[PDB]
Amino acid sequence: WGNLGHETVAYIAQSFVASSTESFCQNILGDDSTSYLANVATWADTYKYTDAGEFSKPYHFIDAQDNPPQSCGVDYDRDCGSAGCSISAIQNYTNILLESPNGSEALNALKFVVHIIGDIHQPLHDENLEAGGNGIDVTYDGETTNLHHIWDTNMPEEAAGGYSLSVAKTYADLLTERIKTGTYSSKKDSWTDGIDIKDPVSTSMIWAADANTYVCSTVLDDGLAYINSTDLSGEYYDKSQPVFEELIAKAGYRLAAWLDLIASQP
Ligand SMILES: *[C@@H]1O[C@H](CO)[C@@H](O)[C@H](O)[C@H]1NC(C)=O
Ligand SMILES: [Zn+2]
Ligand SMILES: [Zn+2]
Ligand SMILES: [Zn+2]
Repeated sequence: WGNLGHETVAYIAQSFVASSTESFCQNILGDDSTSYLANVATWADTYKYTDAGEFSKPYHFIDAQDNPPQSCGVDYDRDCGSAGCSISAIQNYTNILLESPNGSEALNALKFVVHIIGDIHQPLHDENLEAGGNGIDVTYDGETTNLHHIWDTNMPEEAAGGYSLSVAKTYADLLTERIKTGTYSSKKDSWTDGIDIKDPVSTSMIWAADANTYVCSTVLDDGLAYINSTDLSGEYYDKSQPVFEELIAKAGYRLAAWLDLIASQP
């Protein structure tokens, strides 16, 4: 996701964590604001463009070697790769926070976890096709961009009505209410099924697999002919909105559950 997506995921999670989890995080981050997670939720996207953080670029995705829209699926060993991936990063950074939450590596670990749980839920961060769709040029609202970009940024920013922290907060609030009492409030009871703080690979793969099914059902189900030739800010946006909204909600909720586990220090 772009910044708005990551901040919305972070604010959602802030709404569901226990108060000891909040303190646990605020202490690591040195931030006692009511935006403590949101404020660090984009950091990994900065860090990967620095010389020192270049090595972390692959941690944003798992390039699923599947065949969408006909066939979707993710496999850790097949798809992660030689330089690591979202899944291996969640394992490594989760275990740092389980082993040394007060150590020097915990600050970046937590920043990573907040960001990457977000990324795992962007379906094109779980998809190899044309560099996760970065190679698929498309027209969005009369302007040229790419398919990955409109999922990261154009479409969420349109649905949220902007891109500022306060817009992310308002968006998070809307989605959090969907989880509590609205359209997600039944389904959400099963969004943490299979979660296991002692198996970060398996837990994060479930989330990645889940998000990846939407490559076939939604991202690409019209076919590349349509996608390459149609302005995607029309009916494509309308079809995609419920899906990216639910995924951002799942990301927030799952992030909170995972942070509550880490803070509980098993
Ligand atoms: C769509 O465009 C992508 C490149 O951006 C290309 O690889 C693909 O072959 C195109 N497919 C069709 C059906 O136009
Ligand atoms: Zn992202
Ligand atoms: Zn992206
Ligand atoms: Zn990212």
